[PDB]
Amino acid sequence: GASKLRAVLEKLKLSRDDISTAAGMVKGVVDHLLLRLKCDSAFRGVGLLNTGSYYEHVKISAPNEFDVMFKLEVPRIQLEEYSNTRAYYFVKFKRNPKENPLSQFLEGEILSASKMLSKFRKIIKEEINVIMKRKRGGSPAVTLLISEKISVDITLALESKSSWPASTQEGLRIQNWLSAKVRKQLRLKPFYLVPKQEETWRLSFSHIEKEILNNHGKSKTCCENKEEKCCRKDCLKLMKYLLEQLKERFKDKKHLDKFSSYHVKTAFFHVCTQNPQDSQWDRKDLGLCFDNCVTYFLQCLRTEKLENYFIPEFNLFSSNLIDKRSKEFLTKQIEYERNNEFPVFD
Ligand SMILES: Cc1ccc(-c2cc(C(=O)O)c3cn(Cc4ccccc4)nc3c2)c(Cl)c1
Ligand SMILES: [Zn+2]
Repeated sequence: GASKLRAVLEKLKLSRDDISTAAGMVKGVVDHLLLRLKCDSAFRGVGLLNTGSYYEHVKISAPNEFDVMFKLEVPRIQLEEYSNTRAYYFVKFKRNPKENPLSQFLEGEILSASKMLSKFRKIIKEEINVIMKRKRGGSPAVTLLISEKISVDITLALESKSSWPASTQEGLRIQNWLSAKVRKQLRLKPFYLVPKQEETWRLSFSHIEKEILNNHGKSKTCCENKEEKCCRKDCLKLMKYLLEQLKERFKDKKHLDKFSSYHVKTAFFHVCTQNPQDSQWDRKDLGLCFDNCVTYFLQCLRTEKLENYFIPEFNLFSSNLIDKRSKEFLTKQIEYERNNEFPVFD
């Protein structure tokens, strides 16, 4: 019922909580890079962005993939919304102390992402002497390979400590779950701008995940004792692992390339909004809770609808982001695993 799932989670526990020297290796590369970066005229205000710190992941199946975020404090920033995309913006400056650190990447009044990534990647490429990966880039920006296994996706982010853009006004619908006072508190935190043709930056709220995952119940005491243990975290882990295993089962094909743990996180958090009560997430009901996550995500692929959790009008499952053929393929593959007691969980 929930027995196979529990054992999958027991297997996953014996690799994470099991002495992973991987994170400590990643930390050493990042510390060395930040020191070099802070000596540059444009990157003197650089710093590690805590998304769980150095050990921020994507791959829950294999510790062979880490995702790190660097932040740059960009003050008195003016944002121009590109083509009413709601998520993509141009970065312009108020121009008070004109000769500012990032004035070297300006193309008129607009701040260039490719030219900022150019210097960033160049400084990292020479600081390596750990192997770099030219491959594609863009987003995730720099991709390093520690030894022969560990892969680290470094993303540079513009930090704005001002009110969140108007596109987010109806996003973060946590009022009936985490409360209206928590939503207000989270919305006082900064927002980030990441690169990815035009020199546009998308809004990133990745730092908010940790805030919510570590304090995820309607009850303030959720998972702090015996009678209040919920399966929300276990459902997220199983949803991530499902996509990761499906992405392995078809790694010789192009169909599941556009899908990430991000699509899985977003849909999981929309299930959280839909099911705000801790009783809708009981440990005993792990099987049905996971099914709700699986069902919601299938209804997402089928309708080509998965709204950005912070930007309701930005659709992560639009035809311009992922095609019908890739959505209809993953729909069949999940429906298969669901109708066979999940074979990837063997
Ligand atoms: C309640 C809640 C909070 C945050 C997110 C979220 C939001 C974003 C974003 O960009 O907006 C995310 C982007 N990554 C991938 C990533 C993360 C760190 C470093 C590199 C790459 N993971 C995210 C999670 C979601 Cl979906 C829900
Ligand atoms: Zn809980």
